[PDB]
Amino acid sequence: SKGEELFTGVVPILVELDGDVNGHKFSVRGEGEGDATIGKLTLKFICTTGKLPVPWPTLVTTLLQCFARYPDHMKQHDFFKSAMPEGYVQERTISFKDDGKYKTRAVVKFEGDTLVNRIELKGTDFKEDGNILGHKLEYNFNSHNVYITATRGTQKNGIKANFTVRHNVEDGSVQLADHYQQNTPIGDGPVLLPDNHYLSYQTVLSKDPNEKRDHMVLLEFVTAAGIT
Repeated sequence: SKGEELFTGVVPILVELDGDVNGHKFSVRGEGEGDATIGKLTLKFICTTGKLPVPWPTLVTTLLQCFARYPDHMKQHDFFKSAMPEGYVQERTISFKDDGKYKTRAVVKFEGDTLVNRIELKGTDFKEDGNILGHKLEYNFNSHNVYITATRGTQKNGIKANFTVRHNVEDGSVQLADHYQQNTPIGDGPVLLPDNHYLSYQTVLSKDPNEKRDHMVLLEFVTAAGIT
């Protein structure tokens, strides 16, 4: 409700990811803006260590839920903003159906006027010619609901989420990626504990027609729902 105030207009965003997949080290950097009042993100990413060793779509979910639009009747259930300035840790296991897993840890917080997402990612046990290390995913995204639940302490008060992403494969098939999420507040200020509900995501991947670097332009539309 107080952190709510930080998102009344357009907010500039920085993103830094450092990764290791099956020993291949790599880095991503991105910037853009978010407008929680209309639930939109825009971001551009570059790979700063050379060739990206995993497909861009596999990173979309790792590379800002505080930018969801929560409808009026649901503002009490927005943990994400109620955790700002000061932020939250966002942890995930992303399991790929017949392939490796990513473990991710992010710090999401304000630094001055900028909202920062800094992430470590460890990827293990991928197949050399799977859909991931073999770069066989299509450059597009599908639509998914992120299911959120509360969780008190006895850590401290945070949330959990779960959901399954569906990656389109070259050959017409689908590559499932199951996500299991934990979010813990950085500070000790009051945060809001939500009833069960979900975030509906819609996502577009494109290119900048004038950019020679291997990159990704990500557009996200996010609205909270699932409570009348």
